Amino acid sequence: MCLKLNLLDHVFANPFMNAAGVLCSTEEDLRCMTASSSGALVSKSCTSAPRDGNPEPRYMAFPLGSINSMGLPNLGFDFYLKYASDLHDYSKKPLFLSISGLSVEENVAMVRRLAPVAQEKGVLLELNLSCPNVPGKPQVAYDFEAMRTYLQQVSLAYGLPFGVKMPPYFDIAHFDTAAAVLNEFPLVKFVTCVNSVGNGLVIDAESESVVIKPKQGFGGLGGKYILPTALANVNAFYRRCPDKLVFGCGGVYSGEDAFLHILAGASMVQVGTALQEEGPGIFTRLEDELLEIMARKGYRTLEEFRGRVKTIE
Amino acid sequence: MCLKLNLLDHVFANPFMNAAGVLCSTEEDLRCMTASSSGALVSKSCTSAPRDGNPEPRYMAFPLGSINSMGLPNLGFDFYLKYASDLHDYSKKPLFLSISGLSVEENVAMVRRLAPVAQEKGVLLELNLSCPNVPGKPQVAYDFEAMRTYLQQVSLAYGLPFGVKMPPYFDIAHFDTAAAVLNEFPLVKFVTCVNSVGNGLVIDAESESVVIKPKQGFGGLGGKYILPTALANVNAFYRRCPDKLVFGCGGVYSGEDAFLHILAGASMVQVGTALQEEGPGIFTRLEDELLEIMARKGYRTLEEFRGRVKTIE
Ligand SMILES: Cc1cc2nc3c(=O)[nH]c(=O)nc-3n(C[C@H](O)[C@H](O)[C@H](O)COP(=O)(O)O)c2cc1C
Ligand SMILES: Cc1cc2nc3c(=O)[nH]c(=O)nc-3n(C[C@H](O)[C@H](O)[C@H](O)COP(=O)(O)O)c2cc1C
Ligand SMILES: CC(C)(C)c1ccc(CCc2c(C(=O)O)[nH]c(=O)[nH]c2=O)cc1
Ligand SMILES: CC(C)(C)c1ccc(CCc2c(C(=O)O)[nH]c(=O)[nH]c2=O)cc1
Repeated sequence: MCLKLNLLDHVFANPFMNAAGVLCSTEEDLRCMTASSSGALVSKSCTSAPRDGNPEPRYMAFPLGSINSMGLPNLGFDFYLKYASDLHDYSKKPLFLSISGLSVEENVAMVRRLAPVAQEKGVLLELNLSCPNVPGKPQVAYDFEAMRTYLQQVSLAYGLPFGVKMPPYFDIAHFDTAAAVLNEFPLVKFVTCVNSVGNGLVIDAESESVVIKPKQGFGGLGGKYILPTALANVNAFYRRCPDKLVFGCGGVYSGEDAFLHILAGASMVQVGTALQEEGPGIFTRLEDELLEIMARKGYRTLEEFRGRVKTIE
Repeated sequence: MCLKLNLLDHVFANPFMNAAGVLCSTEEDLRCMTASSSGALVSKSCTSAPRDGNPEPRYMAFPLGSINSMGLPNLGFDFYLKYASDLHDYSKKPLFLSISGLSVEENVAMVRRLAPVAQEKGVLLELNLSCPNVPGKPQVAYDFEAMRTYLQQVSLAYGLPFGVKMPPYFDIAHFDTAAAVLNEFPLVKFVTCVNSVGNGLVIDAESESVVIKPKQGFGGLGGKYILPTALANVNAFYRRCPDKLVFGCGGVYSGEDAFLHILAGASMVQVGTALQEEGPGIFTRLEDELLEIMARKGYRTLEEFRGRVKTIE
């Protein structure tokens, strides 16, 4: 028995990959992710030009999870484009490239350049919809009119299947609206739920201080704190987007957590905080643990249980 | 060395109270909370008419917290008004009464009738701004024009100092807008942050089932999942509303969690999931734990550290 699957016209040895931003910023990182047992990898969300990111400390983790306000540090789009075009070994696993330009125009200009490499090599685009609206306005995914516009422009500019990275929502009306917006775009073939839970605040009791330096300690939450939120978003989008795939992201530390993501509707399962903390070894463990739960339940394929979470009455 | 506080023209032996909805639905519950060592109590959020609420199971708890979709079960306004005017012993501790009408008009009629009792007995109003909107719209506090509408009419109909129970926000632009709206209303003297983290989904791996019956298993999250979110919201409002009190609510299981809330700016500190799980004995433990932390740091009163969370640079 094996966890192999096919989607977006690619083949994957297993449904696991890193979450964008974790172990994927540098050529060394991407080489490390490629040499891992993961079924795929995704590059750090990039901008046109290189960015240093925010002052450190900017990431911290704890037994229940992590907090970060990295500030989109990245080597720049030319670098990830070149990794996709000349360096990545597509015989090893598929690659996704994440983009998070600081305006619609910057994103349009990056996707136009990405298109021919996508055609030629099969790199897949994950558009990060936590990219900024503007200061003064919520991130783009929490402003449905700007979201519709980004997607209009990117679909026109890119013209090939892509996916989107979504922030979590917390209100059923917002699931209905967000998903209807996404379903206006036939080229949006996968929806990744979720990005970090925005602007939480970790305080250290001993020092009476926040733990990261940017934004007066406020930053996005990952890890155990966000698993039920992540499952709710995957399932809400899975229900509402029957002609798309959903990729689950959030609070994956075990094969069990991955199993619940898939029950919720996930096709692929991304690993952030737990990967940052444990390292790329985690993928062999996660595969073994998911195959073990499967064997005990008698499931031979992921298809047999994906999206089959039971409701009560 | 003192946990005492004086606010809103009342005296409180300590900053702890139940979170609305926990251990506060029936006369028996409210007498139990009064007999406890809590510094105050709040009644279950009520509607004009009694309600049975949603079908069961509708609440479940786990090591890292709870999920609920209770559906506002409650004995009706007349019962909580009678408890406030005739049954509560104000010599023991102060009472808050929470209301959560299903329309602006329902809220207006309850506050008109609460007003004379508030004036005469000193019962304090907590207006629940997660009260449900017209369905297919977001909850009232995620719809800034509905929120403004509710607070104008309640200010007018009530005419006395009150507070508001807020859902969590996840986006800085949302903090800024919400606090600006609250700051339009001088009678809003306290802001309770936060209500449950909306529409999470808990899935049981063994049974492959959601754990609550309503809303296909979607419900609000409390407990350890939500502490950083709750701390972020406390501090965001503490900083943006210098003329109002902030009450903290979310993820309190220990004197240490309470300490972090208070550092973030909390005055009162409410306890939901951990109280539902542990019972009212929690309050003695919480007081002893918080006093132990204070003794170790040389703090003699709450005001010596309230809101004094340090940032880095
Ligand atoms: C250090 C760090 C960097 C991140 N960078 C990105 C990014 O560049 N783009 C992105 O879409 N999400 C990014 N995230 C969010 C993750 O991809 C993921 O959605 C989130 O951490 C929740 O998953 P987890 O619970 O497994 O951590 C980052 C997370 C962390 C912790
Ligand atoms: C069973 C249950 C019932 C609740 N009912 C109410 C309510 O009637 N009104 C309200 O404002 N909040 C209600 N809440 C929210 C709690 O007041 C609190 O805001 C939330 O549970 C987070 O605090 P915690 O993490 O200590 O649980 C309820 C929570 C639970 C778990
Ligand atoms: C330019 C600035 C407004 C500082 C900014 C733009 C875009 C992002 C998104 C990158 C990202 C980050 C990050 O790099 O801080 N962290 C996450 O948890 N998720 C993310 O999606 C983060 C920060
Ligand atoms: C279950 C649904 C019909 C969506 C609903 C009705 C009413 C309320 C407000 C009461 C409330 C409840 C509740 O009674 O379900 N639970 C919370 O965690 N916080 C609350 O504020 C919250 C939720």
